[PDB]
Amino acid sequence: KYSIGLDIGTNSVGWAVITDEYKVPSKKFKVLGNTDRHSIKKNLIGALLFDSGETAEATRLKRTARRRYTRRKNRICYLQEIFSNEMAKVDDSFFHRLEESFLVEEDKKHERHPIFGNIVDEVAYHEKYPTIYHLRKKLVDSTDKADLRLIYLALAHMIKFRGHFLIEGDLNPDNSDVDKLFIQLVQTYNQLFEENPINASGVDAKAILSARLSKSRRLENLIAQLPGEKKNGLFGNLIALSLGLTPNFKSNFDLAEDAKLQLSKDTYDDDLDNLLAQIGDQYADLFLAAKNLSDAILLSDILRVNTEITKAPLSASMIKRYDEHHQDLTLLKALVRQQLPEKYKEIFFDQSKNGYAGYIDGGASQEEFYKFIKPILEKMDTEELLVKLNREDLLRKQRTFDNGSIPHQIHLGELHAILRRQEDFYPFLKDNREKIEKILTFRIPYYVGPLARGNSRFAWMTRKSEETITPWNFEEVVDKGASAQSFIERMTNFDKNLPNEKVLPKHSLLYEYFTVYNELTKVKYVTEGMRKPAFLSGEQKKAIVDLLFKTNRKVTVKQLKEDYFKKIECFDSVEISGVEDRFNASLGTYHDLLKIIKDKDFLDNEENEDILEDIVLTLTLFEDREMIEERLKTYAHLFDDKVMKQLKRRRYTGWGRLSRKLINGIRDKQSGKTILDFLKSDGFANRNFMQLIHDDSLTFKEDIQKSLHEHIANLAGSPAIKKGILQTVKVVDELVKVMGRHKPENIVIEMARNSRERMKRIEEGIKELGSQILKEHPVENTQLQNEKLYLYYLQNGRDMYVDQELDINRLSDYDVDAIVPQSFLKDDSIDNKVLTRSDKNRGKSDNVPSEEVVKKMKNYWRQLLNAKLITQRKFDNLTKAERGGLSELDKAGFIKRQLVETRQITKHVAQILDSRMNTKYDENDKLIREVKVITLKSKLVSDFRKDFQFYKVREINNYHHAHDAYLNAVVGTALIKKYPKLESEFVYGDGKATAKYFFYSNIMNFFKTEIKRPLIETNGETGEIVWDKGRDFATVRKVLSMPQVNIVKKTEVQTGGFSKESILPKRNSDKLIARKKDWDPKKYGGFDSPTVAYSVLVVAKVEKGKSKKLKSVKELLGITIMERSSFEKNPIDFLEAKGYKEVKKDLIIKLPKYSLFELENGRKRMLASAGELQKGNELALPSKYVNFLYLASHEQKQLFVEQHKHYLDEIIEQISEFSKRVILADANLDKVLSAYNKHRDKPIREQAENIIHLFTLTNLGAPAAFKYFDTTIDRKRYTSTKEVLDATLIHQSITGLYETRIDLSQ
RNA sequence: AUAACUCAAUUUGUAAAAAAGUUUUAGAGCUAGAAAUAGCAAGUUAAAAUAAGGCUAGUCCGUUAUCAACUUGAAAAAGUG
DNA sequence: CAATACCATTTTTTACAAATTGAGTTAT
DNA sequence: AAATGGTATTG
Ligand SMILES: [Mg+2]
Ligand SMILES: [Mg+2]
Ligand SMILES: [Mg+2]
Ligand SMILES: [Mg+2]
Ligand SMILES: [Mg+2]
Ligand SMILES: [Mg+2]
Ligand SMILES: [Mg+2]
Ligand SMILES: [Mg+2]
Repeated sequence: KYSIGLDIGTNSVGWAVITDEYKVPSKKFKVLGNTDRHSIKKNLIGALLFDSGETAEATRLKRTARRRYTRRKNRICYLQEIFSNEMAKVDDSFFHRLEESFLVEEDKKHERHPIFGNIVDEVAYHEKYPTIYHLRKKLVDSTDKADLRLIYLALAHMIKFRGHFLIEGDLNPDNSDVDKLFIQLVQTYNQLFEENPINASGVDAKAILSARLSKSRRLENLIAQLPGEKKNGLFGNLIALSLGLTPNFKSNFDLAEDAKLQLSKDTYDDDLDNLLAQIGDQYADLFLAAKNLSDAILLSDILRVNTEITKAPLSASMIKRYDEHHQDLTLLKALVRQQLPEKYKEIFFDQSKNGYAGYIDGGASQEEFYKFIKPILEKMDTEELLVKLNREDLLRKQRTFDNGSIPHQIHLGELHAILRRQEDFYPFLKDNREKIEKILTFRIPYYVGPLARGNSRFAWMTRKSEETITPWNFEEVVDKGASAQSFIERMTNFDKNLPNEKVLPKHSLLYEYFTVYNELTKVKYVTEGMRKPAFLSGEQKKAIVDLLFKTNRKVTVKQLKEDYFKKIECFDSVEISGVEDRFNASLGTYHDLLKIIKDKDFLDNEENEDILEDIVLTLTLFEDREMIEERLKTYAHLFDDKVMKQLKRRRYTGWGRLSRKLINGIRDKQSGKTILDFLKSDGFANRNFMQLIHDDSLTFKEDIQKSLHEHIANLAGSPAIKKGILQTVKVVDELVKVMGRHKPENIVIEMARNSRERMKRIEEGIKELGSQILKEHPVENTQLQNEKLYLYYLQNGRDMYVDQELDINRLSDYDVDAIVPQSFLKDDSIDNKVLTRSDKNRGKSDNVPSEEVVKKMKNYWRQLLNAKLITQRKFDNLTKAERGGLSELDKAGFIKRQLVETRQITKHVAQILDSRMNTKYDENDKLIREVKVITLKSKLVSDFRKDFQFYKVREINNYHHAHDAYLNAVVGTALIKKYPKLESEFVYGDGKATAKYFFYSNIMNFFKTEIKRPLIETNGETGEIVWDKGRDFATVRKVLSMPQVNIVKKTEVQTGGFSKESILPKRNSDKLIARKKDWDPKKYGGFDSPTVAYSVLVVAKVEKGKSKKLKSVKELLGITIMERSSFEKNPIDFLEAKGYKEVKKDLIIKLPKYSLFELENGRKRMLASAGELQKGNELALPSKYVNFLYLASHEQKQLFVEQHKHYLDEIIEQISEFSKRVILADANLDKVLSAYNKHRDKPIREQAENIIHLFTLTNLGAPAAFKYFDTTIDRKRYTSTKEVLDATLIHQSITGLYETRIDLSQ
């Protein structure tokens, strides 16, 4: 009887029900409630609308940040508990004053000066120590006994802001010997190159290298002090290495292979090992010198002070910042006095200007302040202040955005210094030095997670003992090993074939043997003599493995031929059938280990298999080297200490697909052979793992054969689309219920298809490329949003097809070409797009860029690939012409993929639907598919609309969502009716190329009468009518023109953050929300703008006047998210606390956002809040006006446009009727009318597009601004909810077919 | 359509960390002059909170998912035209 | 009252697993 | 990254 059409989107699910003749039924539905209507007729077409589903990301960030805050607090508490007793003797209430420092004097228990308790001592303190860093340095360097409170302040300041943990081990600053070290590097280099020596030259290496410029700049200056020495040269590269940069050494050493070294990267020792093996170890001392120079210079950006003077170079550098700020401030003030005293007031007094006053007291940033005074500085006569400005070193504060560079090791250094200094005077500091250091030091390992005790959904850590966990007892109380193990294993896949078995490490030796053999097994070969291509035998395979795979990292086909087939079988020439260029599989771990253990015979020994598998397992499972070592301790007797040291560092990540038991555990009953045995040797049939697993003769297969919401949430994809999936399932259920619990014949489903990342991509790709184009043409992140500019930079300001430069001022003349033409592949991304001055230079139009273009441009594309400026996909598409380009079969494939859905998520949807609809099995125990789920791509219905002029304009209303579903149902049912053999492609469940091409390219022709075709379209085998050109189109037009369509906005309780996060200053307003229980916002300030979880109808009585008369009230109260739980626990008490009395509890109506209300003339409003409403109506514009608008915005149709210009006036008339009846924004409507009146002279096209603009005035939901032409219309908002309180509440089903209407008269 | 491998791009989810920002308080402003109001002097730092808070009391948890109305359920969801 | 203009926490690092897309080899 | 509901201020 009926089929269902569905359109699944991120914010919408369109739905429709059709009959055998493509009609949508109209049914009478019962209306519940206290209203007049007992029923309403509804057409069975509509669309569900809903706010986007959100990722769990923001929540994760908030949660983790929370944990950070509490843990920092705990650090401070530990510190205070250590200091407690000895502080009690010095100061009774010090810590108390510290914790109540936020309180106003009126609220304080103790006196207002935190540190010392009186004015004189406090002022004295601040006079002696203007910044905390002054106190830090003094406490580090001095020898005098210090006040315990000052000591605490220093220690606490270092602990509260400890710095990062990105560098392992410890640092011990030594800026002292940079000159001697640089001279030493130059020395050893000159030794190694006796022929040509570099002159030390009195080059102030210290100044240039520790200067506050970027690494690269300092390099340039350094080699600028060097004659005949280029930055790309050997020594230049070495200097770059010492600077913490990543240089490449291959061009210096004639190496074909890349040799890039970065001292910070953990692979440095090994990369350098390989380089030295390639070039000779007489170059080792050179790199040693580079490293030695690197250590003394490592933290030059941070320290800025000679390490001789102090043991606190950081705090000293901060003190420097302070002093320079001071001096330059005195100077600047003096200057402005002398030369521009008129602007002095704006600079040093006005907080709102971005001056120095706005800088210090206002919310102006260092950048904004700098930008403010740049012109002031340069216009005056000041020359050095600009230098400081360009250095970003003008008037610096100590607490800045760029202090994230600071590693915890330096704060640790100062901490330890202070501790050593004052432990001489305070014994408890001596006894507790290690604890305190460990407070700053300790960090919960990421592989351990939250230190929970059975109440954290997120935690996995296991306890070695039942103590409360502290930083000092962590190793003893927490089972770190089992915790890391859990960290990885709670996420890792189990073998699907053997669900109880863990998957092997990807770099497992066994797994790679399995992969290499699984690949080798299907390799065939032919020679001149033999009569057919032959498999490799067991013997031959072991030969190839032992000789090639166990000697060469990768094994090429050429190596197979020459090194095996030629050398061992005396074949001068041979053909290979199973492998391409080189074997994909490789025994990489075998060679890694071989480099480490140095004992091939140990590896080849079968008895060491378990041990090796355990070692690789340990290497994969853990990455904490300290634990890896402990894991390997058993095998310490097997190899030397150096070998163990090397084995620690070898680390693997990733897990395979299969288990050890599958590969080498299960044995075939008849054979007694494992899978791997069959891969090694299977005689005549060289059977695959796939074959092995499905072979009825073998016993492997049989040995193996041993909630909707959860299911949807478990799928892979955006949560936004998952929301749509759940919604569409529920819609289907309700539709089936509507149709008397009869299942549909068919269900047709369709599914819908920055700047910082771009700037990063370009910066890296260019730096790697070595291009100056960023320096020549500076960009900003928001400029790259332009496609042509982004491309331009991705191609290094070059033509992609022609090997010539492009112009940044001529992009409008240039073309964006699709690499594989749009007709075949609907790809709009950068992976398929290219900037060239003209697309003709691509070559042919019907294909991949031509062979000439490939030949001429290939290497450039290689460079772009290596700089990551183009991906591999893009490259391989660019270069396809040297593989014959696009084959006709590929063309056909692209065409059928244009209309046949391959997306996995949609297949999941189709499967969910199919499994819900078909639940019965026949007498043969096979599924009875009563309902056919059909999946269509958007192109079918889009093309159908264009061809037969069923035009779509999204902005008019939300009806198009439903219309698309209707057309989906129609077109789908028609398609399967006409071509039942196509069931395999479009329906869920279980020469020629040109033919396929034409076929799929012309599949939708049966709808047309002339392209000639009969008026009636029927299916040959059954003769059943599929289409009737004489009436079915008319029916479609009737359906699309149907005025009433069930568009339902999903009512939703608002969730998430309580309010805006901003912490506002104190203000006299009841809107201000306390940040803490005792913190009155009139005194302390706080939060603002809370989010309404849901409104609530209250009818009750409230006091009025001094005498507290009981007046009667009916009103909407917004229950905020923060208030929610309290309101649910006991609503009566909550409402009574709000000031309501005699609350009629039974009349309480929960009103979530988007609640629907009908009023006077069909006029509707949706609940936006407790104090604002949204538009609740859909403007049903006649199809003539929609089609006319489509044609006018974008020859017979042109003359149709010119013939029907009166349609504009009729459309605006429609809009006006609508607005006056429903929108009620007279002023805005008058501005619309006026604006249209002024622009009647303008071209019809423009006027039409701008008429399209006019519809947001009439659109459903939140009011929004729009421009008619140059006239901007501000939104008319609905700032009151009074009328709704006497309106009619409409409770809607998911389809909106069932309604309960409540006349809110009470 | 499925399975393993290779190369790459992407998406989702989790953990451990860092630097700012903000808000109050503390950094005795000063001479004049009744008084606003002038003139100058100043400014870089710190403490504390950073979802209100919760019981399960852990160096744990608090912003995702899910939600018509009536009847039933704890809850999912069911039962109703 | 309701017309109106302004506002909205930001940024960084490390470690990890799973899908999926889509170009290839081999198979059910 | 909008955009759209809160807020103070004005009209
Ligand atoms: Mg659609
Ligand atoms: Mg807290
Ligand atoms: Mg600050
Ligand atoms: Mg290959
Ligand atoms: Mg590992
Ligand atoms: Mg939610
Ligand atoms: Mg701060
Ligand atoms: Mg509803």
